[PDB]
Amino acid sequence: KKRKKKSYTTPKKNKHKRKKVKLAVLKYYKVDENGKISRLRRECPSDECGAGVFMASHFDRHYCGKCCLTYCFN
RNA sequence: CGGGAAACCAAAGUCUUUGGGUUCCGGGGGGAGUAUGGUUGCAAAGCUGAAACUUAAAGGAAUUGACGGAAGGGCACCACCAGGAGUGGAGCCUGCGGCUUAAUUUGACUCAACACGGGAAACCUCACCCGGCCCGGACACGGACAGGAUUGACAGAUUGAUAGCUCUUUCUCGAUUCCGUGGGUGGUGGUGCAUGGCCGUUCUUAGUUGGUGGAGCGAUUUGUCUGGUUAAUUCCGAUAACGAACGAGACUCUGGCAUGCUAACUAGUUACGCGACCAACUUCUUAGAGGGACAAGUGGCGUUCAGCCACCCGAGAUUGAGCAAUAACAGGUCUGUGAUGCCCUUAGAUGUCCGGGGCUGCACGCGCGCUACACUGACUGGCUCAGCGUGUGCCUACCCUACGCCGGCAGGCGCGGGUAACCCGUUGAACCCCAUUCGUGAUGGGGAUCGGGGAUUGCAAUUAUUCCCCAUGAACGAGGAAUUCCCAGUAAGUGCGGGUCAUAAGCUUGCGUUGAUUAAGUCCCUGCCCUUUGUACACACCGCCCGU
Repeated sequence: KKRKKKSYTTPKKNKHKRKKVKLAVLKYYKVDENGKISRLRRECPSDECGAGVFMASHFDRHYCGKCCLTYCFN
């Protein structure tokens, strides 16, 4: 009988903290400075979500989790 | 009388009611009858004879127990036996220590540990484990609000892993929470040397205890015993004991027996019955108010008592088990239980998630296990065979099973029955037998691996699940030292069913089937009990104790 001796890797770990900025700079912008503005996200043609569901942007396969939708030309 | 602590003593009496005369002599135990001085002796040694120091007892009598390589009498296959049978070595892997790093992993140190925790380890139960994350505070004090992170992406990877952990997106319940110390909603966290309750054992034997009365100053003893008898502290009897109380017996369950009884459309049936001249008042099975066996009859042994032996008769003539006395043990269990008293670690909570190394090695460190020697062992498939039992929703998603795809049958799919004496099933890949056979024993006779036919369908099985055939030839016919169990439906062979479970068994708990050589004795070994005796033991012989 010995101990588990789980020490050889990762003696201490730091909590991950996402630096989610409180200001609307990276997520959205207007680039117009007017009452009417242009939206920087493609319209979602699916009816399985709400009328204000706006998709985020990655390198590909825009990840939202609810749909896992990917733009494909079939 | 009397006296003594008593053992005992007519003296060890005439003693606190103390004085007949007189001599020697002791003052806790050791040091020590030692040192020294004197004295005697040829010598060995004799006589007289300290102290320093050391110690809380040493010692006497007796009482109970324990022990005895002490006696007497009994008893037990956890004992033995010119007795044996089967053994641990010849056919189905597990438990824990010896025993390389992720491998020898908690509790249990002879009987009273070691398929034991009903503990059959991938994993939820793995703490030896190559690796982590979602993390805890009714409060004592600290860091301060529309952000101070939650299991939650294949393709550049991870250390196996469709786990965002990649030094990665600034997707996503959204005020949920987090760090430093513990009480806490607790921890299968410690301590079973704090406990309860359950067990196990001393201890399977017959043992044990008041009341009142006797004995003793008393601890204590008698009762509870010289004998005979019994399996028995069972009885007869004896008797300073008499009356009692437990334990033993009785008792309960279970087997074994009815030209008897109570009755069954699930076993069982009678001449105005057919499908055949060419609505039995219940008995085999099932189960009930009863019966039956009492050493009852006879013979012989026994202060002619208790009882013992034998024999008819009888289904059966010490007949399976269960339950089981206070004191006991620092026996096991805190890991069965918001059954339960607090000294006290860590974030790598002994929580989850078909996820994941071992232990399924072979110079064995041990223990429980898996196995029959010949016309008896097994095939012709040529006659009606057994059980004991189990079987489908609070939880819950998991039950037992009756035809065909067809190679040759469980069976990958359709199919009905059974909450059960209704179905499985008069228990669906089974006797031990036999026109495949041994002529005197390595052949046909019982299998060393290990390969194919469709695999029950369990991710994995190999780091435990899953059939018989080609006859490929293994010391191929009573076994180191040490030994374990056992006396009639014992043993042993053999299969089957329950528990565990997913029909998971080499384990255990039960059940039938074939069927039994030896013994109706003993105290030799190991122990136990009813006495007497000894003890310088009482932590009780694993004791105590002596020696430079």
